[PDB]
Amino acid sequence: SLNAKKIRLENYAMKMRLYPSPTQAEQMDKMFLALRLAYNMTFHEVFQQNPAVCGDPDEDGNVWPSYKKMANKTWRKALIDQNPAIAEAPAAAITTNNGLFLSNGQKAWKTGMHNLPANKADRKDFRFYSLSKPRRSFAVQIPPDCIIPSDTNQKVARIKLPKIDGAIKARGFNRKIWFGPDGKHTYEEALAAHELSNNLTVRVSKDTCGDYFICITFSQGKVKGDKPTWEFYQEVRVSPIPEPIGLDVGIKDIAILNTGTKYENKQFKRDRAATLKKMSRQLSRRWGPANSAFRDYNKNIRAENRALEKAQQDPGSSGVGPEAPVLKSVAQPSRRYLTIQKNRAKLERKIARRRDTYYHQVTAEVAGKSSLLAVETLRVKNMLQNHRLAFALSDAAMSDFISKLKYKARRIQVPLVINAAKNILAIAQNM
DNA sequence: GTGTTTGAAAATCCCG
DNA sequence: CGGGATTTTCCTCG
RNA sequence: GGUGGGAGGUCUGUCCCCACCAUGGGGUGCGCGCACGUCCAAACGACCAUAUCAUCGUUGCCCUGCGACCGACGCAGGCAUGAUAUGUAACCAUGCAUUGGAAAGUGCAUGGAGCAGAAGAAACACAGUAGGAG
Repeated sequence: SLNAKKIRLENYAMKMRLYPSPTQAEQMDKMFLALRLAYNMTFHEVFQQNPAVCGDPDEDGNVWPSYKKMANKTWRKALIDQNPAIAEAPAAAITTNNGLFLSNGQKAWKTGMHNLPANKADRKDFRFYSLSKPRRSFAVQIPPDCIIPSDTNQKVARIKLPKIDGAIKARGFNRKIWFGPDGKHTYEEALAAHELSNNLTVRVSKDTCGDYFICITFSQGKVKGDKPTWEFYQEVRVSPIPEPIGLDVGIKDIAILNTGTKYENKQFKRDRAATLKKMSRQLSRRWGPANSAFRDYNKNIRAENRALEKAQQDPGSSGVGPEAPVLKSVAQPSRRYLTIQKNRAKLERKIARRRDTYYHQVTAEVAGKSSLLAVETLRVKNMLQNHRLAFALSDAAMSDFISKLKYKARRIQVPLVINAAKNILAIAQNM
């Protein structure tokens, strides 16, 4: 009767929220800045055909950036020689297989630039790290002993991060996953019995709003024979008697089930669209960015600053005191702009969070009841041909819905492929 | 939106 | 001053 | 009684707290009152204070007056609207410094955080939010 079922998992990522002291948050911010500086400097040196960053030339002269020269200690030593602020980040966040270069840079150069040599690709198309896409993440390796769940509370744990002392407090410890040969151990029981990986990857991320999250990735090592190197389970709830379900997507409903139940697509954007438009037109007039009277002002004053520096340097010879080059500042957004910016970010975060949780609820309720799903297509680009759904689908981001259905129908191993829904289910059964 | 991934073991550095 | 904490090193990239 | 929100990992209601609207109208039943259920009325990312400004009749009115034309115009004014900045916000307990004879705040270190029902795979990369430079 709707009993929870423990099933084996190949990968997992506990998403908790850190509650660090201001010093701890400052240190992690410095670590993020160090990572972004490393990325930017390395991927500016990649375009110069530097042998220390770029690999061995081919017989034609084609040179690719070999990342082994980026994970070696010599490159990091040279980097920390060039600037000291890069040393404020752990070398594991850079030199490891889940670090800055071997994981992020490799994917960036294999997807964004389509895997092309630095002598045949431009700089404008490559995406750096800046205010538009800041590096709010670092991945390090910590043993399980650095994760000590609090005994009193079922959802509180203390996390110690490298270069930070204080054992940052964490909330959101999912106790619905069990470790061990058959998932009969808690976290402490598995750690004390030596059934956890001696090195575990954790990602510390800072979202758009001021907040911190941690992702403790649990991954089985090898797949030799049939026994995983590290075994962890998770209890999920399934309907006592599952029945085949044909899924049809309508206009006013996010999903229609052949059984009869319905879920009305809340579509939280429009219900909050007035507030979003009000805030947008608000900060469009404030003294922060996205105003066209602050962007232009900052860009201009930067231009005259550069021109004055040039005129002071070469024409004046920079002897002792030539003229007086004014520096001042490069402008900063005001507090009244900042509060509305933070509130706006909080509000899209709330909308996205509401949509994510609603889609999780719908997918969990439908996956357990269904033994064989009958969705039309895996891609939303194949359902906009009629264009009728476009108005609703503009806010109804069904990419997340499709992904959630995909990885919630596979853990129970449910295969994936009202009158219309019944016809679709019948066709799927026939095929 | 669409696609792809997810450590383990030594060599070296440093505070009660 | 020596065990533990941090740094490195592994492998494949046109 | 409603609306919006701040912290308790996420969603709904409740718990604690912050800022606002209502104490209205109507269509019908019963004996001016009670109203079975509603529909409209608001309140939508704070509120107060401080300066510095709307501008093509604006930013509405008072026209506070003045002047000329034949209801309309200009000049010198005032409030209220709106809109940009400075100080100021949102659960509980302890310690320190500082304001306070107190009552109670300020800043720091922290420490703790539900209740009922659902769930909880995260990150990165690329057409974009358009920029950042090395």
